[PDB]
Amino acid sequence: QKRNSHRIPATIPVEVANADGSIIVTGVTEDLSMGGAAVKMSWPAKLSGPTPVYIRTVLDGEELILPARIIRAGNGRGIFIWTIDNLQQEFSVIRLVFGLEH
Repeated sequence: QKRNSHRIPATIPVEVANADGSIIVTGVTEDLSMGGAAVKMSWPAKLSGPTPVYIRTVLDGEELILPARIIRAGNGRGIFIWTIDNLQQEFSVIRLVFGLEH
């Protein structure tokens, strides 16, 4: 369909793990959108390509855990797209992006 990004530049601590737990790093966000995230961070491997991860952070006292795919890593920067497989995942993304607009 068609999607507005609701790109919101914001700086918030996040933790990122790949799906098998072999990699775990910390960082801060640069921007968030309905599409994904840009994060200041250093990924310790070369990306084949879109690699499934979990992103964890806190906002307004709430823990938010969002599945995602890292799609690029360029030291100082990790780029992600959200993975949304249900309503709770859809709304965690909404809570994050609009929670930051608020």
